[PDB]
Amino acid sequence: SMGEIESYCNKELGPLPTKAPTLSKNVLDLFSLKGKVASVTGSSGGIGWAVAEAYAQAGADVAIWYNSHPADEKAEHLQKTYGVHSKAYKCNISDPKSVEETISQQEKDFGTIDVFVANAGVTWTQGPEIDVDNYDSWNKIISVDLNGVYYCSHNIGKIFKKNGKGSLIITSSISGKIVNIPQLQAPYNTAKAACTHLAKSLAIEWAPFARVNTISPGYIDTDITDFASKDMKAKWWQLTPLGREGLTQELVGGYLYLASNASTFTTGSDVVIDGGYTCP
Amino acid sequence: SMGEIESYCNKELGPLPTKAPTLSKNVLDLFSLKGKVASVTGSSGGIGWAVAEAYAQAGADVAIWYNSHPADEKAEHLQKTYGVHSKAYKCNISDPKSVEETISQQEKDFGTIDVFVANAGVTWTQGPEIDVDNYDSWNKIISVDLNGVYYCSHNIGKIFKKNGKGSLIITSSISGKIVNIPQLQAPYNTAKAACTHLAKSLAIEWAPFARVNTISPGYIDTDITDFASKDMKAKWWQLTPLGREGLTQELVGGYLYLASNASTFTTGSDVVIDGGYTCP
Amino acid sequence: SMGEIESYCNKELGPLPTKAPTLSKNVLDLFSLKGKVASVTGSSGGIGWAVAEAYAQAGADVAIWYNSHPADEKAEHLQKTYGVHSKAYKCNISDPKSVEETISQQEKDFGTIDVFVANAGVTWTQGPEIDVDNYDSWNKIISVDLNGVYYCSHNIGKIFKKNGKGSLIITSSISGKIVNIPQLQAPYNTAKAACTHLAKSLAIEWAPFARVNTISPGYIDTDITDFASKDMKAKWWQLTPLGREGLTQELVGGYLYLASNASTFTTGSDVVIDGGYTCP
Amino acid sequence: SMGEIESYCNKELGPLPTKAPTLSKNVLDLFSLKGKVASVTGSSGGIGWAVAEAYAQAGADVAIWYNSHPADEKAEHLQKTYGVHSKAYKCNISDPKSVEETISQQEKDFGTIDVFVANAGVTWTQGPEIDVDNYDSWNKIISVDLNGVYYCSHNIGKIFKKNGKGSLIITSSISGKIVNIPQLQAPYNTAKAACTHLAKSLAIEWAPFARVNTISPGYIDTDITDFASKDMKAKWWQLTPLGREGLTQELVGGYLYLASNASTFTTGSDVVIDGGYTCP
Ligand SMILES: NC(=O)C1=CN([C@@H]2O[C@H](COP(=O)(O)OP(=O)(O)OC[C@H]3O[C@@H](n4cnc5c(N)ncnc54)[C@H](OP(=O)(O)O)[C@@H]3O)[C@@H](O)[C@H]2O)C=CC1
Ligand SMILES: NC(=O)C1=CN([C@@H]2O[C@H](COP(=O)(O)OP(=O)(O)OC[C@H]3O[C@@H](n4cnc5c(N)ncnc54)[C@H](OP(=O)(O)O)[C@@H]3O)[C@@H](O)[C@H]2O)C=CC1
Ligand SMILES: NC(=O)C1=CN([C@@H]2O[C@H](COP(=O)(O)OP(=O)(O)OC[C@H]3O[C@@H](n4cnc5c(N)ncnc54)[C@H](OP(=O)(O)O)[C@@H]3O)[C@@H](O)[C@H]2O)C=CC1
Ligand SMILES: NC(=O)C1=CN([C@@H]2O[C@H](COP(=O)(O)OP(=O)(O)OC[C@H]3O[C@@H](n4cnc5c(N)ncnc54)[C@H](OP(=O)(O)O)[C@@H]3O)[C@@H](O)[C@H]2O)C=CC1
Repeated sequence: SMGEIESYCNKELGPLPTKAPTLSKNVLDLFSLKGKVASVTGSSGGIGWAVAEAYAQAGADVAIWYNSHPADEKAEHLQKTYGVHSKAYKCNISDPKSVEETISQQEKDFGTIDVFVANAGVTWTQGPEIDVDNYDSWNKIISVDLNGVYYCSHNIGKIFKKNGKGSLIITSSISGKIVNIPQLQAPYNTAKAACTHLAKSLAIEWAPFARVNTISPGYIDTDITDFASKDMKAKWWQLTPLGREGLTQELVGGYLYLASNASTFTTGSDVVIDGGYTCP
Repeated sequence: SMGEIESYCNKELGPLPTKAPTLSKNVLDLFSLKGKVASVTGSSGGIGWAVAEAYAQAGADVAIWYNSHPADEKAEHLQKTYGVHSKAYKCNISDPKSVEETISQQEKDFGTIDVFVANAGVTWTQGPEIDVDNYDSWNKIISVDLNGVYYCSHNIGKIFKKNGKGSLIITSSISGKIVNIPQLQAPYNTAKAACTHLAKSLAIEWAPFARVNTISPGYIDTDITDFASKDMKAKWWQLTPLGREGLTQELVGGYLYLASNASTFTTGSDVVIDGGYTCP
Repeated sequence: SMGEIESYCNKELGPLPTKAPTLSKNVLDLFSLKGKVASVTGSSGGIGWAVAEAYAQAGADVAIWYNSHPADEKAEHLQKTYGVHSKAYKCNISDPKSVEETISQQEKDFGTIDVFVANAGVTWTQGPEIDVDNYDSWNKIISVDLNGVYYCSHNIGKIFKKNGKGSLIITSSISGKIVNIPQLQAPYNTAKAACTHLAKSLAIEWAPFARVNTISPGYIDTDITDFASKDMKAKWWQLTPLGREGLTQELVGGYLYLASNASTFTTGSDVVIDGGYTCP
Repeated sequence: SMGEIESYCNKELGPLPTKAPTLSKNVLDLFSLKGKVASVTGSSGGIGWAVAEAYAQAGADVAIWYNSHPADEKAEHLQKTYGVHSKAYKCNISDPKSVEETISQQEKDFGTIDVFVANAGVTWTQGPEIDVDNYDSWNKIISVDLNGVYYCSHNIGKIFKKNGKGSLIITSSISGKIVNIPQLQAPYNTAKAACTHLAKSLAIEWAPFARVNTISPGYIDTDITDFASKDMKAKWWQLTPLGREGLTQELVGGYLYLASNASTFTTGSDVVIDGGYTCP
């Protein structure tokens, strides 16, 4: 440590400045995932399936994840339609040994993992916490929506570090930045705020070998909000600047942006896709 | 619900607008805690003891909490020095039954609780997470620094709702807004970001009967940072606009502001006390 | 520059660490303004008058400012009621020469200025900008609500630097963080966001000799919102977690917190007093 | 307004919910600008030229803007290399009549404008403001970096409203979120914070007919930072989690994301591209 500029963030970067990547000079080539492997949790569900198919369209091999709804059909659909390799894996994301085994098997099956999306999650549907005295509900939210994200993150970081490259995207929510109304869901908001700032924290720790970012969707038309009444959804619309819920196909551009070489200087960022909801 | 303005936030507010409290005409009297009971977790430690003593100086009865460092002498010091009632209580904040029993016993011993400070916490000192396997350290941080805060909140909210009044303050950190460097501590930062947004979420849910806010300190000269080498602290000072660490006496004004009638329109807020650290 | 820790923020701090202030060990003494001089712009108006009187109650001499409504009566009320020195000054805050002359005269009249509140401001009342083609309205908002704040700031910083001490508070708004609805007021929101981050920027530049912070009120019952219809105010109430507008007397605790020795480690912070409005 | 869900944000949306657009089934086609016209201010300079060329690569006709550095050869380069229409225009962005005339002439020359990037800007290089008297430098920053951005926005909004579609991107900066060190530049930071919140405010006002977003770059290797000594840049690198400055090619993916149908539910958002700078 003489004659070196040492990072205040992370000395594993080595002597500063680090070298910039060599990129295509054409912007469209930056979004290609040809030659890359993506792994997407919760891809039996609405957002995860849309992201999985978009990544296959961009050229990636795709590992699909499910728990209570088998998705082998879905992996086979990607193989037949786009000619990529795709396989589906069953895993309860709450079980850290299962997450480790699943990610290790995917590395064997596909050779490596270049892009990881920690997307699986569940809602809180029980109203104000003051009336919920059984902590099982709190524990469930924290276990699936925070611990499960961390188990995925801890395991994939080791692969990214071994290979010297990677992009991790965590699906957070506008709930990590604001307090949803009129449905009261403090435990879910808490878990999502934790996810957003876990991502920023890992962006510093992993900077020598990977990027880490969040996508924070607003209200998207999937089954996850099927608990909402029609008067509840109407109030969401009234408070959304664009005046509606979004579709899953309006998220896939952002997931591909973060996954690909279009975003090689983007890390620790929270890409909000919410029709303006967090602005008013 | 005809001819009433209903809240989009919490319809338990009743017909809108709600009504403001009467307040002392002298600004200094707004800060008084005469006639009030405060309960401060982690008040065998640095910040918690300073807050407990400040609250006694402002006239409050004070319940003190400890775990590994018995604090009966601190409670006796408050009685002898300020003439308030004080008693110290042992509780592992990770144990939800013990938290419930301790808060119930304090309500019975003191009659009520008007002000609650969820302040107890532990640091992460293991360095970058990628090398910290099995999940015992992660679980310890989440258990004490998030679950313990939620156990306290769930229980005190019931007392505030029964009484129709209360102020809850959660000690978060600048680590809830930024990523500390060079000491890498993703799990701690994650827990504190969760704390900050749990407070905002509870501010909506408890609005008919209580206010909820956080204090986010920067680097304060206590023991929680004694893992810090001379060169690590020097870097903190270089990045702090005021050029130094803070004293616990520089926090107590903000804890008194939030606890008292000085802040009756303040809820869901994060009062940052950090020498400017989060600005660069 | 050998054998000194030099700040990365501001080398005028001198060798690090800077020295902590010597404070009272009693929390209530920290809020005293005895022996100090405060100057409050817009103190013919609602918020500024409440703050001026609170500072006099805390022991400060107070310089009052007006433009279209003379406030000599108000200064005399402070002298007769609290026994402090108080004088009122006429100044169009849009005129930089007038601001400089006013602040220079106050320094002569009172000896020094210890606390400055840049509070004067006007609303935008003309609806969506797309239909306002005369830039006079934009220029007015920027001139009074941003340039005027900067003219005050630039002048008072020179006094604070000469004396080595000072606290500057800028009245911003929740409009600096969110987008008000349903009244569309982009130019005012823009000016207030500028004020909030001007304060953070000056906190770094002035750190050797002064603190700089904002108060960001939510909806407060003053004349400034008298353009609002009753259906407009009802929607504000529906979106405010506490369910109502605030009173000016619910702000004065925060202004005294920031003005006094209760906040000597607080700089570059934005103290939000909004009934929770910015949370949902 | 009976039997219609009215917006609380902008009742010009009409009865809610609004309806989503049809989108290409292939994610890569979402990023195409074939058939579209883009207008990019400051595209004689570093970032602006990179964005203009990227938009031509994606198929757009491009209007180029310059002030002191004539750029007809850049426009001819886009025509010869990509087969798009391109023309360069001279305009002092501080002059509102000239901005209006330039945007009107581009609408006539190209037929319409679909994508507008308000990117032109100048730095503050005077150091701490306290020593910079008279207000000419402050006025220059506000005039170019805020007023000029507003003049562009006011005019293009009229075209977007007439056509019922459009995407406006404002180039802000990390300086809109944090306070740069060690180079002290409060007026620039103030202008960029204003830009970021002007964009959010316009996102609500323009929601029936356009999206509005910002790109906030960190330190990018262009000429705008040539005032920077070797030791100043070294400190920037030490505080940047990725350990380096970014390339303009690392920004164009984000500008294409926001300009195109990849982001039809994205409005009021701030896409930060900073190597992690705003996270510590
Ligand atoms: N839709 C929206 O409005 C928003 C959603 N989000 C987030 O988006 C992500 C996807 O949610 P979305 O697609 O909307 O809802 P879905 O319910 O459609 O998808 C949920 C997914 O999570 C998986 N999952 C649930 N629990 C577990 C578990 N214990 N172990 C493993 N996988 C599990 C499900 O797998 P299976 O069905 O096979 O059990 C399914 O694939 C979630 O993190 C959600 O919080 C964030 C913001 C807004
Ligand atoms: N720079 C700083 O000092 C900063 C601190 N903070 C936060 O401030 C709060 C106080 O920390 P500080 O006073 O600095 O550190 P201390 O270590 O001095 O105080 C720690 C306190 O937490 C209590 N505690 C620890 N574990 C448990 C447990 N399992 N159950 C119950 N109580 C427990 C300790 O009790 P005992 O000693 O009796 O076991 C002690 O009272 C913490 O939340 C910390 O994260 C935030 C920002 C900055
Ligand atoms: N009330 C609210 O809901 C909120 C208000 N604010 C901010 O609070 C501050 C005070 O506003 P408030 O008290 O509510 O409204 P008032 O209209 O009651 O007070 C306005 C004050 O500004 C002064 N002023 C206006 N223009 C000028 C000028 N050109 N030169 C000098 N002084 C001038 C007026 O002086 P005179 O009357 O003598 O001309 C008056 O003292 C403003 O910055 C406002 O933006 C922020 C958030 C919420
Ligand atoms: N690190 C960086 O480079 C960062 C830059 N930014 C922002 O990016 C944008 C581009 O800056 P960059 O490309 O880096 O710097 P350049 O100096 O390379 O580009 C400056 C551009 O602004 C134009 N311009 C300057 N003054 C005027 C004016 N009065 N009227 C019209 N056009 C004008 C110049 O035109 P001409 O040369 O023809 O006069 C040139 O096209 C700016 O808004 C800057 O604040 C934000 C974050 C980081």
